Amino acid sequence: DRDRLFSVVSRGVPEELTGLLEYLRWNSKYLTDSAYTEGSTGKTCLMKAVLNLQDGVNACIMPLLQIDKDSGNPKPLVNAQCIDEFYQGHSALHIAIEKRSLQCVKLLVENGADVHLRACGRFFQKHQGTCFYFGELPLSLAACTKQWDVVTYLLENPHQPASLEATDSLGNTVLHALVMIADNSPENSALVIHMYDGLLQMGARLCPTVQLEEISNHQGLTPLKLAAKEGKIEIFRHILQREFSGPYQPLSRKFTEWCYGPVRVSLYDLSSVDSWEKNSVLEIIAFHCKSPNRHRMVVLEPLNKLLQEKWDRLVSRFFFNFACYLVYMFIFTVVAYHQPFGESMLLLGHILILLGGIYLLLGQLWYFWRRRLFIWISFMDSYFEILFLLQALLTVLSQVLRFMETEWYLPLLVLSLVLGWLNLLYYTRGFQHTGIYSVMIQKVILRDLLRFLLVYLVFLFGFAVALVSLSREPYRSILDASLELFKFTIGMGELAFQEQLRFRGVVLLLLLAYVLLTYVLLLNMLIALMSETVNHVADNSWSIWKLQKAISVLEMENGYWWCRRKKHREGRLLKVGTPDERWCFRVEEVNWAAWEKTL
Amino acid sequence: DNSPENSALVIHMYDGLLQMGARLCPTVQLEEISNHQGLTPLKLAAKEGKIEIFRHILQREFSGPYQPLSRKFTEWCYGPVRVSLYDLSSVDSWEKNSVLEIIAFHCKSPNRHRMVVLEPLNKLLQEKWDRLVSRFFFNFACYLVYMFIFTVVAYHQPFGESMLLLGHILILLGGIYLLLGQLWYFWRRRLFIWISFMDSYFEILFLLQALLTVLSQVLRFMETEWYLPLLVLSLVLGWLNLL
Amino acid sequence: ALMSETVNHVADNSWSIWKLQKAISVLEMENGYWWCRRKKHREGRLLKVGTPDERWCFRVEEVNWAAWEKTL
Repeated sequence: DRDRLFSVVSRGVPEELTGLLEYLRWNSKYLTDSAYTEGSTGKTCLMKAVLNLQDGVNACIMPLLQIDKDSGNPKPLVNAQCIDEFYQGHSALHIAIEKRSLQCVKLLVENGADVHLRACGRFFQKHQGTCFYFGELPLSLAACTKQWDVVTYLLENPHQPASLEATDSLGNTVLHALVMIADNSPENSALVIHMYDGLLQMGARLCPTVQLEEISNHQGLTPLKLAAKEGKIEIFRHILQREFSGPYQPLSRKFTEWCYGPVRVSLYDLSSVDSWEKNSVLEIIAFHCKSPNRHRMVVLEPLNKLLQEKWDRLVSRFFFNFACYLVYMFIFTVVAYHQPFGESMLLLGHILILLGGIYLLLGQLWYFWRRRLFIWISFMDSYFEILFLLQALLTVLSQVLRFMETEWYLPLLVLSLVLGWLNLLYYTRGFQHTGIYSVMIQKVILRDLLRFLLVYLVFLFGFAVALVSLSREPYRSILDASLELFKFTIGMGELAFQEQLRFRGVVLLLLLAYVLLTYVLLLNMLIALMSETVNHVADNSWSIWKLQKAISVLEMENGYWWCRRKKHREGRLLKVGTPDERWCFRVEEVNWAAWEKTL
Repeated sequence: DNSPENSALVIHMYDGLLQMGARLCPTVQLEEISNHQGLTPLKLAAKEGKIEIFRHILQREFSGPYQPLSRKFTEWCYGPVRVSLYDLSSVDSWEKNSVLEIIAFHCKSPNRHRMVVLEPLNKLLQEKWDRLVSRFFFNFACYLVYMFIFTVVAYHQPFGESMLLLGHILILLGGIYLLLGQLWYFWRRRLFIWISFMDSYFEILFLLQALLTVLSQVLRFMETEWYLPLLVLSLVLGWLNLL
Repeated sequence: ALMSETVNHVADNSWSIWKLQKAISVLEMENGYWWCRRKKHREGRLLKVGTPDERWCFRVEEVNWAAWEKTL
């Protein structure tokens, strides 16, 4: 194929004469087919042809169409040679629509355009390494690049339109591609929101029969659910409360229906309601989402009021469970303290403790079984919960060791007791503003104190071994020396025993060194703790508290395992008018800017 | 100087002078002439701590006839992602006195920490770290097991006699190895310690520990009673230096 | 005194200092162990690449949406 190697110029008579002289290499395409693969050039000839990149305007006079007409082979597919040359999953249509050139795609579609390009590869990341994820569809890439003209042409092609509900190998549609290219940068957010609304309007105008937002990918997520999971805020917020006026009103989600004054009622349509449907947006944000800004995703407007209503409805059961746990712990403390008519009371108390431990263990096991994905990904977000399980286990274990008539049951019983008293703090997540500062501590303390305590224990054990080495030839065992070093920070074991084999001075110097290391570690503790406090109390704490409340209300809404899984009642506001009847939720908000804008 | 007016003046004059030199004398590269200290203008900017001119020289791009004078190359862009082909004279490779070590060691500016996070140096250092993290963790594990052996020997010090003597031999060998390594490091970086060694004071601590260890064994080979304080001081210094 | 230089220290200085320490460490260990002499100083990053001047370079892929909102 000498034509491709000799097509360095834009266009001219050399291409025409080469094509006329070749004519399917004179009915023998052996060398033409050999050069059509990789090695001869390494890239497809169309790719090199389409980026002539003229300064004035990209021409359409290059021979790409008459060479295609001449190449009447059973494979007229406009793809990359050998299907993958460092560009797996790339075709001529993608590069053609990349250049923002209307002429090339306009003249190419009438040929074997072969839309729905489900190509092989899927290597490196997503589909290709240096290829950003755009959906592996022509119209998806066209929409992702903010090119209205090519999208419009593809959606109403004269020969065959490209279906808007098309899907790739991953299962995404074009909307999902926009969702995953919806990074929170203001320019990208504006681009994606504009393209999303425009594409919804185009789909309504062309194919109103099928709802575009109800198509789920292979993971089973709608674009709203996808935005919730991926942690995108701008596009998720827009989709949650998008309003349209005129013929596009049914496509809208909220409904500013009534306004008797500065207060106006918005009728937010919600597909995030739990109701009798699973995989709701609320649990997606609560459990499946892993973005660092997910705490802000439950305080926008409709979700905030929704969670407030759910909390106000379930606070009765929350306090009832808190009281039951408190009385159970009181009974457990009494039984542990009074453990050697009275014998009957002691035995019934032991039976009640065993029953409570079994109940908590079974509840924690059911919770873990129902949330296997959350623990599989990361269980550190709700570590308190696992603590409950541990406590329950120990309690049961204690009773087991009690039923074996052994002497070792008491440490297990006491460890349960102290773990349960520690876990009673779990119920501070509710109440009031008093929890605001008590919910953000567990996300930085557990990260800092762990490493700093590891370092402190390493230093303490080293110093203890050193003191044992001095005292060998008064710090007899390693445990005793470690205990002494732990006491030195506050209570000391100092004033060395006179003549300590002429090594009193080095021992005193080592003790002073340990004191300085402990003190400087404490100062580092304070500095590290205070470092992430100034930029944490603006709005993050309230968002974290709301997220914890949402997780708690979602967990308790499922009902106690003893009560099976109730019936999932309380469809909020049920059906309401606006021929589409969908459930909504009414929120009254006061704003005086309406009257200063809408005269 | 990093003042915005002076930075703009110097960058404009620098690009204009490069263009004039290319137009008049393209035979010889202007940026390859080194002063008596042996520093190119890029290396000079790295050492003196200037950021604006150094950043500009590191990633200056030109279009047209001045394209060869440019350093980066925005060559390909398949979408929002574009690939920049940063030319680098800061590569260690087989050449000495690279820009990386100039910023790391010879530079003394208070803002030098910002000079390794611009764009090309940041990714370059990330790649080097990802390549050398294997050896870093291997050395960390070797040091940890050496300190475990040292702690065991110190604690159990009065088949067992053979274990104790081989442990003492291993401790002496490790102390000698660390001492020699620290001496080699100091010899290779005599200028850094001559100017200021307080930037990497941890390193000198290692030397001290090693020295004490060897000293302890020396006092052990003299059959004296004073070796134990030196051995214990080494031990605690090594446990501190594990940080 | 300890808290005085903490408020104006955690914006970007800490990350720069950490990167500087990592750079110093990787430069030091790249020379190789003295027992292994000074190795051979391998790993020329990306080696030679086109653009009659052939010079070694390093490729970095960066994402920016401002290009399409500026370069139509």
